[PDB]
Amino acid sequence: EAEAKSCKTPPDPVNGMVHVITDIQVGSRITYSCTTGHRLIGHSSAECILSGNTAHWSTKPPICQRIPCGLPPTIANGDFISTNRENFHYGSVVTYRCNLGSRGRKVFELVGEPSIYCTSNDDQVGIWSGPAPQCI
Repeated sequence: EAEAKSCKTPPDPVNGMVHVITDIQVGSRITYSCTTGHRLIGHSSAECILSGNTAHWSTKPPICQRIPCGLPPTIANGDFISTNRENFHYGSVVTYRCNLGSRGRKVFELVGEPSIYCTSNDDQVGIWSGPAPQCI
């Protein structure tokens, strides 16, 4: 080189990997992304600007907030188990079931998708897969 000044290589932050496409120095542009299943904080798009002393990205180190998911759609009569209990965040899987008096008994049975898990399909909110399970 000779003179251009680089806005410092963007260090892979909270899970979100940076995409150093063109370069990193002045004029150069890249793109950040919190992989799959993660909300990107700040701005993915960035351009290496320069005030005078040192080159810096017009944006700022993008973060990555974990997509929070609430409780899974509880089916009538059907119970709830698995890892999930209260500390719901994302990905957590839950196994459905159905009443049985108190210790197993021919009284309603789970049918279809006996298990689900946290996911995303509308930003935050933390929408699961679907309340398909049903007692019969």
